[PDB]
Amino acid sequence: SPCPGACVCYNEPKVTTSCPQQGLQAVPTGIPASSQRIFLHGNRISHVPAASFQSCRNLTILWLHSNALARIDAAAFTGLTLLEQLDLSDNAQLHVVDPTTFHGLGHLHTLHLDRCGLRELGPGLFRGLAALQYLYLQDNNLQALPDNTFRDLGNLTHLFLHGNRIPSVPEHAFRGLHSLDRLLLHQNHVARVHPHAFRDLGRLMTLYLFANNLSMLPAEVLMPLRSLQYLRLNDNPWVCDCRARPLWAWLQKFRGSSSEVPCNLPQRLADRDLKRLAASDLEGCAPKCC
Ligand SMILES: *[C@@H]1O[C@H](CO)[C@@H](O)[C@H](O)[C@H]1NC(C)=O
Ligand SMILES: *[C@@H]1O[C@H](CO)[C@@H](O)[C@H](O)[C@H]1NC(C)=O
Ligand SMILES: *[C@@H]1O[C@H](CO)[C@@H](O)[C@H](O)[C@H]1NC(C)=O
Ligand SMILES: [Cl-]
Repeated sequence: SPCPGACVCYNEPKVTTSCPQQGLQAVPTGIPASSQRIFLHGNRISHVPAASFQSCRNLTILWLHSNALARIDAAAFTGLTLLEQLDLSDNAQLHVVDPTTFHGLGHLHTLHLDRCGLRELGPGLFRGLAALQYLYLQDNNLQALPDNTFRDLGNLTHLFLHGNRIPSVPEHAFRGLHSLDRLLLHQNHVARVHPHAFRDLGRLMTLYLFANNLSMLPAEVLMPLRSLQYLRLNDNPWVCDCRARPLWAWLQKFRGSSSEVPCNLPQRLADRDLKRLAASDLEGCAPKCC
């Protein structure tokens, strides 16, 4: 078992093939089949062809971040049934992941897809990832959150979606995420949230929605959040008239930690906080009650 190229090969704590920041233009040939950790980060790999690591049956960790990934083959990860961590982040020119790329990775615990320029989450992309706990999708180019996108992710605790261009939250965007603990949707273009979009998020404790385009929010959308303890809503154009009364009422009973809910309109209440207003301030109009 010769160590490929200028890689560093060692056995403890796990059999590791480390070849970082060597300017590699492709996955090196001859990676030992006993590899449990493969570090190919910081190079210049542009493609990941099919069965690139099929001999590493015991592969549990694979890092490909900070490369030049422009295309990943659909069968790139064939035979990696024991893969627990996959890192593809900091490849801002990836743009699109084939929807079959992650199939069969039933032991995957964490998946780093942040800063990959992702344009869309095609159907079936996260199918079958029943073990996944951490999913990093922030700092991409996402323009929609299709329904059932995380339907099989019953063990997901952390979903990072901030830093995209998501325009709204449909009803089934977060179906199945029963174990979800942290959900980060800030720094997007979220303008509306379906009243039942957070139906399965009864175990959620942190919800970040600041820096969006929310002008109102029906109190129904927060009602399923029985476990919530941190809520961010600042940097949104809140309308503080009759339409904000339900959100106002829910916030009066919230025992957790919440950010400012700054009023954008009317100018009389400019940058006042909704939770600190009186009910008499929320009368008249400036749909719904109007
Ligand atoms: C994976 O590990 C098992 C037991 O640790 C070993 O028998 C097997 O040969 C390994 N697979 C390789 C080296 O491809
Ligand atoms: C999901 O989590 C539960 C409890 O943490 C665990 O028993 C189960 O095996 C996990 N799912 C998978 C596919 O490992
Ligand atoms: C917010 O939504 C309004 C429509 O209600 C639209 O005119 C405006 O351009 C949006 N702003 C951003 C930053 O998305
Ligand atoms: Cl590690």
